[PDB]
Amino acid sequence: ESTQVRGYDFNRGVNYRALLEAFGTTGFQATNFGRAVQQVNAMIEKKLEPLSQDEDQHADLTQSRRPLTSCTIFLGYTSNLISSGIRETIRYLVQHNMVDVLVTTAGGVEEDLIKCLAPTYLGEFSLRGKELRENGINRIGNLLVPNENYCKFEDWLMPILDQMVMEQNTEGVKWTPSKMIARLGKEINNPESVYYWAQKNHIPVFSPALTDGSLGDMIFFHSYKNPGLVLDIVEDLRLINTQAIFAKCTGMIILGGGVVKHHIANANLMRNGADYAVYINTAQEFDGSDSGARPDEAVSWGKIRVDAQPVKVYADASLVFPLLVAETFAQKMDAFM
Amino acid sequence: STQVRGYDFNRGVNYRALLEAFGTTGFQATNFGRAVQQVNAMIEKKLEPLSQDEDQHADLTQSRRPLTSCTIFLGYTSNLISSGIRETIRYLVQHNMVDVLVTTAGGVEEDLIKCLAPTYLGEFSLRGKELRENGINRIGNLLVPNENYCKFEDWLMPILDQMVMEQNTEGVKWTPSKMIARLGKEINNPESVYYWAQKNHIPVFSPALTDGSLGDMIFFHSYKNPGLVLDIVEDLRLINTQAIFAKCTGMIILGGGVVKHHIANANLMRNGADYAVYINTAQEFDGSDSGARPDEAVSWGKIRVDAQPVKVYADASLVFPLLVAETFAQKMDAFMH
Amino acid sequence: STQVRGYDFNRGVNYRALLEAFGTTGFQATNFGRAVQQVNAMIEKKLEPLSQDEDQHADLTQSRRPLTSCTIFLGYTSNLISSGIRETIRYLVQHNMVDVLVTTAGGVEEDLIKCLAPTYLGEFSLRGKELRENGINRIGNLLVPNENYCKFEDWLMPILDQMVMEQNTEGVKWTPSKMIARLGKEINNPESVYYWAQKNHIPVFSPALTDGSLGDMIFFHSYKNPGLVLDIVEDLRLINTQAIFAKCTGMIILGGGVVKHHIANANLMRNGADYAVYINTAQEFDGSDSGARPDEAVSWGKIRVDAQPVKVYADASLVFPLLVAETFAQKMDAFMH
Amino acid sequence: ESTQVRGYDFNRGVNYRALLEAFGTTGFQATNFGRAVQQVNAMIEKKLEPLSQDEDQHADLTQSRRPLTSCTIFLGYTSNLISSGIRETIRYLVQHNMVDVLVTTAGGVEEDLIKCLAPTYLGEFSLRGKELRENGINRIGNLLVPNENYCKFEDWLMPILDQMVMEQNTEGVKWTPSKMIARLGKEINNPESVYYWAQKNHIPVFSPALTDGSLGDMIFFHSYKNPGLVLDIVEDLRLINTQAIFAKCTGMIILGGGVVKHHIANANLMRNGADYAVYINTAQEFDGSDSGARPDEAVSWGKIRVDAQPVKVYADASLVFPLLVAETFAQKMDAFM
Repeated sequence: ESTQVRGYDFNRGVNYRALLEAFGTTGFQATNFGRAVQQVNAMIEKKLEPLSQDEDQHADLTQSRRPLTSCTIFLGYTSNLISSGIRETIRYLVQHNMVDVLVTTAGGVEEDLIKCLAPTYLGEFSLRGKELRENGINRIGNLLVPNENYCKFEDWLMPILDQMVMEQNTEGVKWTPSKMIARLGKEINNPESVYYWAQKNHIPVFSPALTDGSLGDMIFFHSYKNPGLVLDIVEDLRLINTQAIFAKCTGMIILGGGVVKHHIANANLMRNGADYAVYINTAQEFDGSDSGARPDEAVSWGKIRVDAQPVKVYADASLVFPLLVAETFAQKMDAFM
Repeated sequence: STQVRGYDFNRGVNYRALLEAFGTTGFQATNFGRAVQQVNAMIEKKLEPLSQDEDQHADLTQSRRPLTSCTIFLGYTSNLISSGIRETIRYLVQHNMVDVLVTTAGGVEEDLIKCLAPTYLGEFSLRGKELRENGINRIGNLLVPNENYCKFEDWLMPILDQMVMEQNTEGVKWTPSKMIARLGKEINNPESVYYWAQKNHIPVFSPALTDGSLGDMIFFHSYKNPGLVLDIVEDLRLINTQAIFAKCTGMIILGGGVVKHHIANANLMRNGADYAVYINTAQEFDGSDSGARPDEAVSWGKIRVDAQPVKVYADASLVFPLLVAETFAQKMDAFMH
Repeated sequence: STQVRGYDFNRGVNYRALLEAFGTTGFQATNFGRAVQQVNAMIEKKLEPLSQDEDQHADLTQSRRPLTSCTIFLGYTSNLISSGIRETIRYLVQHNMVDVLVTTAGGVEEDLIKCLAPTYLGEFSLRGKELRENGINRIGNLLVPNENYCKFEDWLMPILDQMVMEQNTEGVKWTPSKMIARLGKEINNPESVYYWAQKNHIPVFSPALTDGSLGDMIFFHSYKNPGLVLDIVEDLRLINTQAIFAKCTGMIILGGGVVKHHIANANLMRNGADYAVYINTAQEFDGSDSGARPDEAVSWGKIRVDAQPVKVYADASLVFPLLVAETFAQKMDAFMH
Repeated sequence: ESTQVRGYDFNRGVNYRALLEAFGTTGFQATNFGRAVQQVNAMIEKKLEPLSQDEDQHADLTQSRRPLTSCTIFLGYTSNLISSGIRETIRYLVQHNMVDVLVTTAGGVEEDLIKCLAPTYLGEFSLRGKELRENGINRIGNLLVPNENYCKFEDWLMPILDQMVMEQNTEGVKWTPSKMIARLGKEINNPESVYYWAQKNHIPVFSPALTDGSLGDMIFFHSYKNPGLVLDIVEDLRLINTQAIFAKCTGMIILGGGVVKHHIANANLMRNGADYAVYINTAQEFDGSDSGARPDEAVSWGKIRVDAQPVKVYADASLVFPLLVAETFAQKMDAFM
């Protein structure tokens, strides 16, 4: 039962599918990439298995309109990836109903909406903050966002916050982050937006610290003009946890660390663990942080089943997530239509 | 022009002189020395008296806590509360040396649970399957038995019953910071960070408080005693007002994620912190907020252009007790009376 | 001003377009795109003809290898030769696409041994005790049986006997580069990097060649057949002359340590490389040469001030086959005839 | 058999010895630091055990004048640490004959000598290479070295290289790196120098790629004025390996990665493994590099005994090595005099 190390032979010419396939026998993180392709393809193939359970009960127990499949896939990603071109990548998966639950941080919501109003630009990591600040330019890694983008966001968002307060106070709406994100996706009304497609396809988005970013800034300023908006995080905890509890199987695809990683993993502890899991991040374990914990720490908690074969790829997801999608979801497009 | 020179142990082991020599040793030892200077600048500023004019503006908050000349925000990730840095943080809070805490849910939880049962030393390499089979959970190279959370459940559930009763019959509008104050009062134990925080009127912000064991318990509680609301909007106003009406601010941030961003974003509301120290092991190259250098925050206005912030690239379990030894602990008499 | 935009999989899986889209995706995907541009600039320069004047100066070396308009230095660490990147490197060397190799001792050794027996896939977490008890050596997530080195001993010892004989009776003055050429000729196998390097007159520098299995064998051999000398001074002249008399130079450096420094230092002798790509996962914060950004080398004169060098922060087992696919492999016809 | 997590209580005041002792129960890398203190103290205590073996045989078999002790300690460190203030730290250990073998890279030799002629200065990592180069300033991390330092080095070194060539050609001297380093230490004749003390105390220094740096540049330029110097690496392989083979016990203290780490570890494979080992570095395992390999990879090779209890501290050695020395060697100063 032994596989030999061998890399792609460019004497064959350039066949990119064969080149990507060769990662599996190349070693180090290339091999982990091949293992991740296999784990995600196992999630997809399980998802496509037919099932025959009670539609109305499920909906009652989860308080969700989304129909159950044979594998509930949780996709988590940090804010920076929505500032990156991986935004397109994630939007594709959600547009085609390929995942079931989204978890991201506040920036990961608002920068998708802002990109429908104005673009993000390429820059460099080493650009100095004094000069950028003096020019009204904000840096995100090697990306750049002008202050004017947030001005356009403000103008777009304040009338929606007005309606939200009115609906809460006179139509009994109890706002949560996931409910707000669904509404913003409907309002942005733009097929380039992740959250437009999420609400159209009844994919919920959880973001328990939704106030930590520009949407927070705007909610804050808005509240001195139109007081009273409340965002409850308790009901959203019930919604995410019941997505895990009532699943047939679950898979986790987690890009980055922080709350998005922990929140997906903790939901899956409710069912004594995910059946499949892929982490892609650059965090290291040695400082004891949750972000840097290997999948095998999650096993000790019951967040990943002891019989699962989870995979971590240690790499920037801007490089590896498009390749992963290319070899997995994008190959199964036939079945998602 | 300062020359590189390390401590000369031919002098013997003079600990203070050895620590002072980090400044001229280079690499992260020099950044450690710069961090000592930055924190001592925050303390020196904090102990200036407020002028009449400054006192007027600073008094503009409804906070019970007396205002000082430098409001210090201390942020830390959950793993650090599982570590012995819990004692370091507790000491600072106990003696009113910082003014605002920001942490994640684990960072609240695990302080309270340590008053019920201890955390143990283990190894990073322990395998999740065998740990899970023995009911032992791993946090880096630390270990918490399942039983710890059983005791937490027994302790917490009667409090949740009281909180719901107070909500529904006494008009209480819970937020994360108000719950954390109450949990600190209930734990009633001088070893607890949150006990001292509520005693000293130090607010604790944790916008994703539902992401861990507290969340598990609220979740199960919601089925027997439904309706608890935790609003994050009111807490956003509260943390942002702490920054807006400060005479000066300092940020001391251990780790990344929400704690780092939430503190920094609040300080953007005053066009930047005056002083800032980051201690973490995250790298910038993947674009993550966690790995962003202080100079990225300058571009946003989260750190003032004329500030001299510092990042120490190191595990805070090593650096933070040394930093406190060289700064706050040296001025303890000033924080007493 | 280039806008951020990721590949849109609604277009289908067009691999070339997906790779081209890394440039506008951000973070390290953008650095990957910049690295493709840098390497293609080296190749475009290499394929310019030499003017009369340039030909005159470049001809000033005693190298059998025809001079070109860009001398490309390729450096890589030993682990990459244990990986399937050995095939990638072999292809470039086979088709004369680079001009100078620099590696460590393992980087020589393990190429030769792979012609005698394979390397296998394993896992990073396998425990050393059980591996040692089974005579299995671990390299990251790769595995080499002890037997591999027995075969290497049987192969190498008769060659060492001949080298000593040629030293003592034919005046040969061995250096690392001369031994590596001889080992490549002896292995006589088209799967070997060093076979093709000596066939194509590509010198290989490895100033610490005694640091691994070759060293073990020289050591034991020294007791039966004493006196072998390996001079590193002559090799220093040889590598430095490759830089000094180049029309232009490019550096492609995979990993850190001696391979990175030795290539960069040689190029200081011409006041800097014209083009440079680093691929590695080292961080700058500990001051290590391995983690130093290209811009540190600019301060020394190792990279020209007007160059646009690039570092991709990633495991080269993922990135380097993609880089070659987008650069050298696209111009293969130009390197043939 | 369980130890509870507890940090230092600053309500005790500031006792730095107690603070450092508390690292052991603080967790994460603080705990690994405590384990490293224990491993190095075990090396020292073993070294001090008396022994009673044949003095003349030992010297014959090792071709060394250094007397055997009960534990042979190998100390390795990368170049950057000699540019840092850790130079003083290492010099102290060698001055007092506390370690037995030194391994470093070329920069780690020459920058100790240059510091006896002119100092290294503090700077910042972010200083731009163009401006530094235009001012004749070279950057090493956040340290700075003027070009003039290398001019002074040249003037000092060229007459010594003259004598070395003369002694080789007319007194039969066969130069190796360790023999050259001993001579340079004798010539520098300055008690601030590591290598002055090493040669005085008959501590050999191995550096198989000694030509990779400024000493190489100078040897290179010198050879066009005074040709013929040869530096053999084979005889130095015999000297380092016999230090391991004939030891009673061995310990490895390795700061950084690269050749210094591999070369010490490979020598100890000759005796089927070191009895004690401490690594301090910031390299990560996931790219398969030797630098980032955990001690447990070395166990699979036989480089560390299966019954050893090695320790890696993941941290910048500029921070932790002075603390480690303070708690170990500097406490045992009594016995080394």
